[PDB]
Amino acid sequence: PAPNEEQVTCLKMYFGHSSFKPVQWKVIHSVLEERRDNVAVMATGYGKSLCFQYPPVYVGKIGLVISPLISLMEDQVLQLKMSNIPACFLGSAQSENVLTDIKLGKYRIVYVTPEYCSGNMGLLQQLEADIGITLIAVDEAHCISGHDFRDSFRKLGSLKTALPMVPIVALTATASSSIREDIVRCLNLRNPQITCTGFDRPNLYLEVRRKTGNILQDLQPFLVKTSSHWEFEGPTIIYCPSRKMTQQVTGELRKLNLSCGTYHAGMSFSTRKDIHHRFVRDEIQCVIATIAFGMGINKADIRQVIHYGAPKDMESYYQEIGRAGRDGLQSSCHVLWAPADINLNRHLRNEKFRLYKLKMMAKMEKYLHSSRCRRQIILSHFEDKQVQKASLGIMGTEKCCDNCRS
Ligand SMILES: Nc1ncnc2c1ncn2[C@@H]1O[C@H](COP(=O)(O)OP(=O)(O)OP(O)(O)=S)[C@@H](O)[C@H]1O
Ligand SMILES: Fc1ccc(Cn2cnc3ccccc32)cc1
Ligand SMILES: [Mg+2]
Ligand SMILES: [Zn+2]
Repeated sequence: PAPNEEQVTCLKMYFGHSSFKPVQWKVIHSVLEERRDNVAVMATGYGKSLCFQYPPVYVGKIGLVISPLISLMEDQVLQLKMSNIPACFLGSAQSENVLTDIKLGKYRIVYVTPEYCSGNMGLLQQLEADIGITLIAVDEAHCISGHDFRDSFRKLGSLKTALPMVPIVALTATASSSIREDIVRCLNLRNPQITCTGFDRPNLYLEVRRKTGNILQDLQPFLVKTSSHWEFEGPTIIYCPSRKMTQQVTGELRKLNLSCGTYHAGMSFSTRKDIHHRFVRDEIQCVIATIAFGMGINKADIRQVIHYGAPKDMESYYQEIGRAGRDGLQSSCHVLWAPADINLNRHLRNEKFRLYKLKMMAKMEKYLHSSRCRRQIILSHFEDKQVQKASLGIMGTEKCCDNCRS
């Protein structure tokens, strides 16, 4: 099947896009016409959000979005309103006036937490009967299972029973052929369409280097002197394994009067939002951050990602380097590591998760020591069968990785 004129005019008018990506249309058609439950594993930057934002905008109904990343949900609600798409966050602290506007059908996309959703199942059935619920989205779906687990998700299996004619579309960036199964069981999904995309980001050069023991010695090669001032080549994210390491790296970089901000769960949500927004507005050139639950760094032109210390697992590496080069322009992702890092990772839920993570960590140590193409290694772990001409054209060249360089 193919999109009709009204479909393409809606996508361009409200989202600014000329065409639907292949798996984006496989999910949208399935929800819009077949009303079927969906599981979609798409690459970092592909555009999973359109799969849940577009269908309610086209039919003029309501979409229920469940997402853990509070800060970027606030960015998306503000983003939707700016694109003339009425959207809001529905919670217990929301006004009576905004809640009556939802009951009237004046809001296309409504964002809720798992707790609110379970505690207000009667409102959901009232919205379904009176207005109609196009779909119920579970963003970062790999959490109900896996390299990350959240038990708040478990109380969402009661949604299918209450709303059997409403499709649940669970979207994620990291989920293997076994991960998508336990999501179907915990959500009680009925014969869902299981879709996968290619996993390459060909505009991301890859390099692995050994740590010298001195922070400024390790990071100085990434810095350029512009007038008489030291700075990065462009917007940069430095990922650190601990909140303490984030503080030490920021401390050393501030001796060079570098424009940067730190980002960790030790800071309040308010201080975090400020740093993220200063990074997006290009007021800060570098963010030194830790990968911890509920956090995210969304920017379209990140030119460098530095992992200061060995990454946790292959899912962590993929999910973290995918923040670079969303504009399609040349970017770099460097790992600075030491064997002491991997031993620390060995110590820091279910036994299946532990075995899966330990397998990806042994793969991680192999990846770091390896003399083969970094790009060839990464795509084999996810058994990627959509490794296209664009990827093959970059492999074996200077722009691919450090091991492809002469
Ligand atoms: N059909 C499309 N045509 C062109 N650009 C698109 C299309 N769909 C999505 N995009 C763009 O792709 C980018 C995707 O950004 P995000 O929505 O953050 O991606 P994502 O896959 O949800 O990744 P994260 O890492 O989870 S935030 C945005 O610039 C979108 O506007
Ligand atoms: F380096 C790696 C690259 C991919 C995976 C497997 N994987 C993880 N998340 C995925 C999302 C979509 C498709 C596959 C995926 C493992 C290691
Ligand atoms: Mg997403
Ligand atoms: Zn290579």
